[PDB]
Amino acid sequence: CAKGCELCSEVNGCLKCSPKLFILLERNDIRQVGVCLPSCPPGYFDARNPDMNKCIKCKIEHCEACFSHNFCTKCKEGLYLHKGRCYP
Ligand SMILES: [Ho]
Ligand SMILES: [Ho]
Repeated sequence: CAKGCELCSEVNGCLKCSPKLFILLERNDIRQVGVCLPSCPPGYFDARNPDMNKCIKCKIEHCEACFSHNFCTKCKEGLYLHKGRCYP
């Protein structure tokens, strides 16, 4: 498929990277394209699993982790997590 890509599509590029790499999915002109990166861009949480690592957009203030796009699942110490956002 490509460097570090274990599963790819002729249309959507990489869909599953090697376990050591992070998949970044970004939509281009009504199409989705996947890239395998050694780490995630700014504002993305580096979600890690035994079989798969993924960059999840996590532009939530005071947030430490997002399981799904822009929805916080763990706030910084001292903050209260409520419906994907963190509160003083
Ligand atoms: Ho803020
Ligand atoms: Ho933390």
